[PDB]
Amino acid sequence: MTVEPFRNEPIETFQTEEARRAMREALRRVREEFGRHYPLYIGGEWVDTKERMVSLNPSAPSEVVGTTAKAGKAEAEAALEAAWKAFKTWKDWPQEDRSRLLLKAAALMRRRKRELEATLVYEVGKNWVEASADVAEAIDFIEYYARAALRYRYPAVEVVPYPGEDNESFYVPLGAGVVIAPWNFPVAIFTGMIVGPVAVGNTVIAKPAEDAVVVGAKVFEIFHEAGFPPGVVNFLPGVGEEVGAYLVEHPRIRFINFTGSLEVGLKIYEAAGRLAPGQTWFKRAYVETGGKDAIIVDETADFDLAAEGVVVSAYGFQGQKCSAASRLILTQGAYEPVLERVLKRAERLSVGPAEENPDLGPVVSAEQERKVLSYIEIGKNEGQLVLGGKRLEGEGYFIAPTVFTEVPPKARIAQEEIFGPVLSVIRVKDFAEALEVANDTPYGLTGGVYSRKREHLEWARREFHVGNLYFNRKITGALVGVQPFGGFKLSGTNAKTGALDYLRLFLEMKAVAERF
Amino acid sequence: MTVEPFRNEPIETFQTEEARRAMREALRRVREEFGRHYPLYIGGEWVDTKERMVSLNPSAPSEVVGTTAKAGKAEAEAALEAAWKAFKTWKDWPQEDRSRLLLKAAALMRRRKRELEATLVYEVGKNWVEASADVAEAIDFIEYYARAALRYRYPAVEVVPYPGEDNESFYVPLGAGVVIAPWNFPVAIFTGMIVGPVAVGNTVIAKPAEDAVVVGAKVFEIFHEAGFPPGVVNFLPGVGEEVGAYLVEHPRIRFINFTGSLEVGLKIYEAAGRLAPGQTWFKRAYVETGGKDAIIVDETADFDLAAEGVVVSAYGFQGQKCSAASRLILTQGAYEPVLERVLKRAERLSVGPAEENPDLGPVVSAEQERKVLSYIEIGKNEGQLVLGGKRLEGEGYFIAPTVFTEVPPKARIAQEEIFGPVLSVIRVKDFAEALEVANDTPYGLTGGVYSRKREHLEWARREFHVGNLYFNRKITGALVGVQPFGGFKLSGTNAKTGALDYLRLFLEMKAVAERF
Ligand SMILES: NC(=O)c1ccc[n+]([C@@H]2O[C@H](COP(=O)([O-])OP(=O)(O)OC[C@H]3O[C@@H](n4cnc5c(N)ncnc54)[C@H](OP(=O)(O)O)[C@@H]3O)[C@@H](O)[C@H]2O)c1
Ligand SMILES: NC(=O)c1ccc[n+]([C@@H]2O[C@H](COP(=O)([O-])OP(=O)(O)OC[C@H]3O[C@@H](n4cnc5c(N)ncnc54)[C@H](OP(=O)(O)O)[C@@H]3O)[C@@H](O)[C@H]2O)c1
Ligand code: NA
Ligand code: NA
Repeated sequence: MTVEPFRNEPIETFQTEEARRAMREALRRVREEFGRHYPLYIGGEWVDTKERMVSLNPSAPSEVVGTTAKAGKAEAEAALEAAWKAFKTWKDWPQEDRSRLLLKAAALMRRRKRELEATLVYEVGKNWVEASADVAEAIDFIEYYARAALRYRYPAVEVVPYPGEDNESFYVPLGAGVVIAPWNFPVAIFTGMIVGPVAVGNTVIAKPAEDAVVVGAKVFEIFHEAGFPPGVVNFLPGVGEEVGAYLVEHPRIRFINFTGSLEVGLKIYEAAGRLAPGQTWFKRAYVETGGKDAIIVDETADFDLAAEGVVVSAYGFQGQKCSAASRLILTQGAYEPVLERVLKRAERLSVGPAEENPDLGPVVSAEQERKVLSYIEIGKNEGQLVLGGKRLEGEGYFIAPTVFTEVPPKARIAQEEIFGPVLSVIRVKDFAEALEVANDTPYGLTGGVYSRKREHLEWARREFHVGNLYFNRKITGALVGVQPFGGFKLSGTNAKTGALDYLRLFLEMKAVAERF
Repeated sequence: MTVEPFRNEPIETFQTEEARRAMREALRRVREEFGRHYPLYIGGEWVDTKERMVSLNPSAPSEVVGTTAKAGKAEAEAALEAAWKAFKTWKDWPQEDRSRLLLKAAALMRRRKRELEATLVYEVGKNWVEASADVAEAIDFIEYYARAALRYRYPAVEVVPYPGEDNESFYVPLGAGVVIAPWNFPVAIFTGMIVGPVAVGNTVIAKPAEDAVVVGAKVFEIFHEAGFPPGVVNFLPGVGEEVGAYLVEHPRIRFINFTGSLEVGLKIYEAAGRLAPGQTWFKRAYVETGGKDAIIVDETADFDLAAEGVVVSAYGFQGQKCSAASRLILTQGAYEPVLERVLKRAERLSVGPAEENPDLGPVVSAEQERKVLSYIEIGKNEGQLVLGGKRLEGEGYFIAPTVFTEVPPKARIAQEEIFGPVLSVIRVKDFAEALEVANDTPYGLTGGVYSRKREHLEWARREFHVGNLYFNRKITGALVGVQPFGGFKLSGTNAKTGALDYLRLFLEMKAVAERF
């Protein structure tokens, strides 16, 4: 295989008339398609069920974007049999052949980009640029992992020679595993978690989040068209606590690739440590969980630059990002200048139906709305509400950009992942205290520093204990290949997506010696 | 750091008069020191306790070879404090400085080779060459990991650049962890499991097996003389199910590096999956467990070569190896010729006090003797006893080389790890059936094939599902660097010792971007 060097898929900003025209048509066609039903995909065929999953439009929840079939235990078993049967032959494909299949899937995804973006807009309430970033990231995972997999090809291991012998060490895939995905990046993360393991010869049963089952099905339409052999990838929309747990706990599941809440991640990691009756291996579980991410600004920073980056990081996709700035830690000299600029910028943000390309669409569901509003009530008794803090008028789940200030570092709203448009501002004396506060949470995912002082930046490089750290720019939107993505502490197992190391997680090593 | 390319430490054969003289001298020195008491080693100092552990000579169990202090929970806590305190600064050492420390420790160990070998002879009943192989492997781990660690040095990660930014990804060590070690390779595996994590900036609390506490203490004498900073390595002889479990379950233990039985490995892996109260990370646990390792011989093999390799593999160190051939799978054409040669060779093996350099010393303990004799009784009900199966005369735990034939593939003696000098012989139709029988255990550690048929060897390369596979040679004695060592299935987590990949297990990755 020889292809062009990897480059990231450009993120569309929709500033040209051509881009706006294409997006309007894609939005119109997706809207006109509301109510479509998508079956399961098992062993190379679409398989329907009696029960269904319903996906609502969070900007107008009386509108059904689509429905899917619903996987229970029988369908989970059928998918297991298909995946294990497929693994037996898929594992023996030359890596070049598997990588070409990924490249075909990326080309098909790229040709369906506007459609997939438009589906994100309606199904999970992304504005147009957030939708474009999500799809571009998905394409990047396929392109990146296709190339990275070749770096592991037979026989890839560097060993010490021995007289009179051939010593050959090589990687082999693990088997059939389950991928359990979140609603907040339901094209990007769903795709990445599936194609990485599959690229190197594993087979996958994929369980999309309930709120994002339609866009999950469209990704599977791409996989089917690309021509992955029957059983290699399987699509099981259903209830995580039911069919997801069933697969996690199953003796015949080899690995679990999970991205989602800390609460669920803890249950999955604990279950994966157990030997199910008849199980004949130690399960691998990769769990990438939440964050309570901070941006620190000190008195040497460009305050206008900082305020812009904070607003982007805090409120992009309504704060529903594992990478979102939910804490703003300001040294004494930075406090007033930065807070005033952040408030001025944030009060200008538009909120409305995602199709309108507002600054913020709705949060994803009634239950998410309930949780975010609950945390706002908690926050009112912990810090000082200085902006927003209300549901807005309308059927859609619209919440105003919200700011609390003078927040105690140990307050619930300064410790717990709210996953909505809610920023907690913490005032500290100096940079040392800023780092102490930044580090003092159970999490360790993303972080940022705005500062012109070299010594503060390099100190943070050494001591701001997060897996993805950014200086003088936004802390969201890690690019595949550029910024290996994954955290420390209770932000998960540090499985770095979009990095060469990711694929090693889905391989084991054999060493074979022949004495001549 | 520029040192000579890695080479394996030569294993002494004692064919010269000088080597034999040097060994006799070392045996004399070691036994003159049987009265010695060895304290714990915590925070850079030897620390004694009220209670003690006693180590016996398995060739003469009324003879005490030494005593050590005994770590309980309070000592575990003191070691944890020391290890975390040391981690704060040890993690910041330049890799070159840490690697030099390892190389110093290797040089000190090499200078004490005969002393350590003699200690293995008396404490765990290794004959001379088994003892020399163990010490040489220990030296190899130190030399190999010192060099391999430099491959991870700041900033090691290959990333995709982005305009107007520096993007820098690099590895950092995890923290303080616990190493829990077996008695069968109590210099080699004890050393490897400690120095691998330590090389890249972790700190370690090491819990030697009860039967091998004296030689573990001597390894710590080397670490102390080498000058590891206080708290970087700590020595806690004690009861696995007490102080070992305490550390495994502790919220402040970052990782667990374990080699031992499947029974214990299962408990450790399960515990490691749980969030202990106040714990702030997902624990990493590496567990390398037992094997039920087979050698296949087909009718095309050199039967004399096969018989010699089978006897070495089955009976080296009394079969007390995770890699030992405990199953001999013979195709119909190979059955009589190979079995007759194996019996003729095995019946000529000497058994006696390890210091006399017999073919077999004693098994390690009264408990091991009881286990092995119990499996012999089970075997009598499952297969045909054709050689040995008896305790031999003397206080020492001497058991005769044992062979059962016509053993059903699903018999307990064909499935369960006996860890003694007991070989189960299984007759099969052809090579296909040989592979089916080879694969049909819960384990997947080592395996071998004797055959001249290229198609059978290459078939086995693809389908004999063990981590370490050997053609036309013994299946024990994996060399550091040459044969990455670790298994599949219930043989553990595939942490490949003596391989570049090993050190990655003890690192996490940070990605830091600066937008200029
Ligand atoms: N670290 C990262 O890279 C990363 C990336 C994106 C998101 N996240 C995190 O994900 C969270 C938001 O996503 P979410 O609300 O979808 O998370 P979630 O509630 O944890 O659900 C994630 C997935 O797990 C399933 N699930 C729920 N309970 C389960 C169980 N007991 N066993 C097996 N599966 C189960 C869900 O199914 P249902 O939909 O049927 O409930 C869904 O598919 C946030 O905490 C965010 O920080 C982390
Ligand atoms: N896969 C490999 O690379 C490899 C290599 C060598 C040996 N082994 C395996 O090791 C086994 C023989 O070694 P062994 O008899 O020393 O194994 P073991 O009985 O499992 O003991 C291993 C270590 O674990 C400790 N331990 C026992 N129970 C514990 C618990 N509940 N929690 C934490 N630690 C605990 C022991 O302490 P105590 O001494 O106080 O009981 C000892 O230090 C065989 O199965 C062999 O195959 C595997
Ligand atoms: Na929806
Ligand atoms: Na002993």
